[PDB]
Amino acid sequence: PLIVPYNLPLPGGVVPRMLITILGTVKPNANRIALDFQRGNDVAFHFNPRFNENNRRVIVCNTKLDNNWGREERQSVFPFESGKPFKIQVLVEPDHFKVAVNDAHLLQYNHRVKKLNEISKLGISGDIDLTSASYTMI
Ligand SMILES: CO[C@@H]1[C@@H](n2cc(-c3cc(F)c(F)c(F)c3)nn2)[C@@H](O)[C@@H](CO)O[C@H]1C(=O)N(c1cc(Cl)cc(Cl)c1)[C@H]1CCCC[C@@H]1O
Repeated sequence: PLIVPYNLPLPGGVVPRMLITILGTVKPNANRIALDFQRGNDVAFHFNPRFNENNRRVIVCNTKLDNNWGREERQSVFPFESGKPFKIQVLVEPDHFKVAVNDAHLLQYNHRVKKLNEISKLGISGDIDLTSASYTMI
């Protein structure tokens, strides 16, 4: 177990077939979670569960380039619950990031940042108890 916020290095960046697993528990009164796949100051992929945006639960995904957020991709399917243990898996594929939560497919996010081998850090933040963050190649 680790204290959030936490940076996981991705040395040499990411590559297709790399599977990143984040295990934790959502805090009881959670408002937000974020994963930030970083290329320097750019965020190639921001994955952001919001537990109370205008009293709805939503997943927001985006990219930050030159310190500016781009066009959001939103999903209403919301597999997290306050207080419960979760597993987020991010599978890097040639054209997208694929996300599964608790072994169920959630979403795809097309690569906007093309330099996968420069996406060299994963920041983990928000209302969680972080158990582990690791990766392997499938
Ligand atoms: C709060 O800002 C968020 C960003 N955001 C979150 C976090 C964060 C930090 C943590 F430490 C953490 F633990 C955590 F879980 C999340 N950091 N940064 C991204 O989450 C971004 C992702 O697009 O959104 C921002 C956003 O809230 N807006 C927005 C604003 C602009 Cl300037 C530009 C666009 Cl494009 C959006 C909203 C505007 C009003 C209509 C809705 C819109 O969604």
